[PDB]
Amino acid sequence: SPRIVQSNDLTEAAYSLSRDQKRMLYLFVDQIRKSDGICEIHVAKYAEIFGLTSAEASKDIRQALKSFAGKEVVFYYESFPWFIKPAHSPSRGLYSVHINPYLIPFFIGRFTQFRLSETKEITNPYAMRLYESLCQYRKPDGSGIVSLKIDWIIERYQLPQSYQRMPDFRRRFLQVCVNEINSRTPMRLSYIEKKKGRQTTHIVFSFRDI
DNA sequence: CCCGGACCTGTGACAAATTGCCCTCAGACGG
DNA sequence: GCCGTCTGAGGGCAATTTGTCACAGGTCCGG
Ligand SMILES: [Mg+2]
Ligand SMILES: [Mg+2]
Ligand SMILES: [Mg+2]
Repeated sequence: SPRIVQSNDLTEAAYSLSRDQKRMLYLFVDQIRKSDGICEIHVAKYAEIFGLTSAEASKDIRQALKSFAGKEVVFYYESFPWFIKPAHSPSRGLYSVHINPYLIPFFIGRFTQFRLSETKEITNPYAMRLYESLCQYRKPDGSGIVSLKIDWIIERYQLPQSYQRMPDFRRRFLQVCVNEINSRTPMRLSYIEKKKGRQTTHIVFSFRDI
């Protein structure tokens, strides 16, 4: 199945994308890498890849596509837009998109890689952002360990403002995404909290391969 | 002493958003 | 050349998930 690879600069970039948008982003990165920035997505291919009907596939592409407008990417800083021209459909079931050519060197560079089947059942986009970052530290055999800072998680992933209250951080982001990964990917994940005084400052993730 | 106050935790409520589903009907193709 | 079938571009839904905040209940500090 398709092997996604990406610069660590992208894994650790600041952005806010939906699941549907991240799914499309994986194929653009695949298309570009197998080579101006103009990519294409076929409705019938997307539906087969992610096990959707053609109808719901069409709905997912169209709304994702119109929600890219105004979205920006930050590399730690420097900010760029994803698209420099609106999308358009020359043929029925076919969309043409114009990716910002200045993003190309950030896609292909110190790199991250995973097969698309590892993530295609994840639902929560924050859970995607997390499985990508853990992969950045994975070993050939399949294990790894990493300490991520809470302020850095909140910015890079662009968690919503109320998750600056730690019990909400735990309840609606950390626990759910650890469960999805354990339930929807071939990885088995655990964690522990690092504290300093009364404040919890980092999260230490351990994982192995099933 | 014990207070009011500034931290921290977890849970119950509700609002806002997203999920996979359902229905309609016209376009492109081929037999 | 007409029509039958597969597509996909639209319109919606109720059931769940995600985002937000009041309130109960722990600690330590300092005047
Ligand atoms: Mg959808
Ligand atoms: Mg009680
Ligand atoms: Mg009290």
